[PDB]
Amino acid sequence: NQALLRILKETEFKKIKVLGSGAFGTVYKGLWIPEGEKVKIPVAIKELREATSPKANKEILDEAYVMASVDNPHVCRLLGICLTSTVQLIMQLMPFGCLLDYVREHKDNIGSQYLLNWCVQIAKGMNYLEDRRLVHRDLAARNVLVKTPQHVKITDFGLAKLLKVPIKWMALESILHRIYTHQSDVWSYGVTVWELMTFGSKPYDGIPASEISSILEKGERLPQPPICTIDVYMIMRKCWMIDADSRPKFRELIIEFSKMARDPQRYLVIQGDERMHLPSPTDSNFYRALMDEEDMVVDAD
Amino acid sequence: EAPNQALLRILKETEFKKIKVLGSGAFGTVYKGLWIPEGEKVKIPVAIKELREATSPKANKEILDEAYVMASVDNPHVCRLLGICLTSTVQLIMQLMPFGCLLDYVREHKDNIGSQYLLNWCVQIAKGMNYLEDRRLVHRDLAARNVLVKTPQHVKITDFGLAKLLGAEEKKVPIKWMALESILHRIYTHQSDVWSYGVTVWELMTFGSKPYDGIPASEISSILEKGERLPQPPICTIDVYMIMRKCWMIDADSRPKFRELIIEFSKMARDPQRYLVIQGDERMHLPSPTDSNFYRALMDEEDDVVDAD
Ligand SMILES: CN1CCN(c2ccc(Nc3ncc4nc(Nc5ccccc5)n(C5CCCCC5)c4n3)cc2)CC1
Ligand SMILES: CN1CCN(c2ccc(Nc3ncc4nc(Nc5ccccc5)n(C5CCCCC5)c4n3)cc2)CC1
Repeated sequence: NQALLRILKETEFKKIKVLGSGAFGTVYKGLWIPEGEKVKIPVAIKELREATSPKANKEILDEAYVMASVDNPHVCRLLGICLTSTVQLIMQLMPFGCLLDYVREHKDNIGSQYLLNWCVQIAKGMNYLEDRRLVHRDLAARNVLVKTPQHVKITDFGLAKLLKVPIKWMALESILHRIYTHQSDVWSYGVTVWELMTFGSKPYDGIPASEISSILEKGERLPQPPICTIDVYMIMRKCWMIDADSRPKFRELIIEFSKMARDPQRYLVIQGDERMHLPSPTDSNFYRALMDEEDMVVDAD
Repeated sequence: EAPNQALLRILKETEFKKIKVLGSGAFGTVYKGLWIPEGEKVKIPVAIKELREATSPKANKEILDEAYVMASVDNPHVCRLLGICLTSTVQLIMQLMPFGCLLDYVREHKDNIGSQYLLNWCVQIAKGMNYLEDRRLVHRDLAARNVLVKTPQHVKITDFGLAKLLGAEEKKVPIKWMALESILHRIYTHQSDVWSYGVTVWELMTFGSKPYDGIPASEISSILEKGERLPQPPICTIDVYMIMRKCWMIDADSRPKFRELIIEFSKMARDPQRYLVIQGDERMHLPSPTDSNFYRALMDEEDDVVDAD
């Protein structure tokens, strides 16, 4: 459905500051000016890194439409595109920024309930892509966005297809043969979950990328996170099985994490966890009106 | 109820900072403000209205019960009160709308506004008021100034319950928007809200013309008593003007009910050209599906519009 993607002229928006960057490109906080209107509306703009092996414009657009069609509460939807000399992608700007940064910032101060819920939400997002026969190919903590602390969405879907390689998040078959599948995504999902539990620790730190395929073949895997019970780590371990069909399906993951969300304290052992706050209804209603109006969580009991 | 307790957020002064004044009103002064959630680095833009001291005042608990009622409203076309800070000055916190009030917008865009927009705005405002009437609530101050634009396609009534909470001295009062019974005896009812709706529709059709310009506020009851009314706008057909005329009938029960208005204005929207005459109207048309989709994603994720047959 083309109605979903809006092509924009350069004049109708401006980049005002840099938010970050990736292997893919640079991201800017931008302002959209509706023509004939006096408002400026904040957006996030990614200007694509320039185009080694440039693809036909029609191909870019077809990929954009698919990108534009994503309709789930936990997957970011591509809103607009401006293509000139350069390709620029427009999406909603999220004040909280990315999940990897958010966990680092609140490093030991995050409650077990938030963490398990995030795992559920990402899995729900991934499940949606699988239903649609779509492979993200680059799931990572940096590519999850915080709409509100209680709501997160996967971003950057389609980009990897659109254009270094993230070896440390990759499935062994993908590293070896460039094979990408939902199951490979499952592998990345496990790594992403490992990032959350360790509060944004870098995976395989101190081990170079070239060594990584070799460590994996040996049977080495990321270590059990300090807050994680065996019940959680095992799911991660399963995600990293060599035989891909052996790895869990995204649907199963939603259930396991949801069950855990019901009794977070049993699953995650975090210092001061009792002290930590999981969001009140009054607080939740305030958050929704201000930031998160859209349709969309598991609580202890 | 518990549900009520949840809807209104008690705010500390530490929680928010006022940054800029968006305007001033009889009720108070309005600022674009930033909310900082505890333990967070983000600042969230919000609208804070800081209340002018009430005509003879009420206890905070009294203030609070009324605030719970305001936080209570849950309709697409009525602004809901998100939060309150009562520590010193009374401050009301609500969602910030970039487009601003509808009255300024029509004034700004008078050359560029289509029939489809105008009729739809009437449907939406009537819908919101009908919702308040169902809740057994009287706004008491309807005016174009008190309607906010979420997006050009979507509008919301604001400032509900302020009049009652604030009061007014007998000795700033929206006389020209008021029903005669309200002016003379200070009777306020849904039927009086209906009269205001008539004036608000007038404000829109004339594109922000002041009502009764050149007539003193003091003279207003008399001119009305004589059967004087606001003139028919050039754009408006007789069928529209008559509806406005019904709204200003002296007998309250004779006046239209909001549900009736919703239906009638809704019918009109289906054939917009028939009911209003605007030069270049075919150029001025509702946003296409692509623009509509974009707009909603950026600004309007909540919750229709009636389009031509
Ligand atoms: C020192 N900090 C740095 C982080 N920061 C911040 C960063 C991002 C946001 N919000 C936001 N919103 C939407 C985004 N969409 C993409 N990504 C993206 C991908 C494809 C198309 C459009 C955007 N991003 C990226 C996510 C990775 C890190 C850079 C911003 C986005 N980021 C709010 C605050 C505030 C200052
Ligand atoms: C020279 N002008 C200055 C004004 N301006 C502007 C002002 C407000 C907004 N948006 C916005 N949003 C929420 C509002 N909530 C109340 N009012 C309000 C009342 C009670 C509780 C909370 C808000 N307002 C009033 C609407 C009438 C004029 C003063 C701002 C609001 N207005 C957008 C643009 C554009 C440039």
